[PDB]
Amino acid sequence: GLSDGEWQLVLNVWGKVEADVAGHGQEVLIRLFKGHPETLEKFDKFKHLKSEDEMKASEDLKKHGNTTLTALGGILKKKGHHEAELTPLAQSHATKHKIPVKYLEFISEAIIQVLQSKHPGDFGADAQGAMSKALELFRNDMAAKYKELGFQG
Ligand code: HEM
Repeated sequence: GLSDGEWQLVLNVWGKVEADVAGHGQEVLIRLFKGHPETLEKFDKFKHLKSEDEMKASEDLKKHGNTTLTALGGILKKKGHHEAELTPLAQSHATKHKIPVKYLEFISEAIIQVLQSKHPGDFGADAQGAMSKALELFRNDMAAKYKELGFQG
């Protein structure tokens, strides 16, 4: 929904995530949890984390971080042709995890925050702008799958 150009800035920055997915994945969930604490309530498994040093030590938070950026990297690589990889995610988060679309915006922002903190040198005006559109698209598609499953928020 981006230009080929934009898809290439997105894949280019995504390669840096791929050189360390668990580490980017843990900072994302931590950024998300310190930023919108209400998001931590959706995670039965992590509700016990009382502070960042506890979040930081959690081996399962870290694996979950891996799992989450791994699924987001398989969607991104599809450059927009992702219905098949999206669907499953829209189903689980929609019916089993009960995740509002609002929270998707929160994790989109955590994800940008983390690239900006980790790769300033390579996360310039252009890469920022392509990555935002790509997350915005992922969100709008997730929003629409929801709507069609008869969900909404
Ligand atoms: C970047 C967008 C996201 C992606 C790619 C993603 C991906 C995943 C994946 C791959 C799993 C494991 C399998 C499954 O249930 O489908 C999962 C589980 C889960 N997701 Fe996400 N997710 C995203 C955003 C969110 C957000 C924003 C929340 C809550 C605010 C959330 C809450 C959960 C929960 C509570 C689980 C179950 C974890 C467990 O206790 O084992 N997800 N997600």
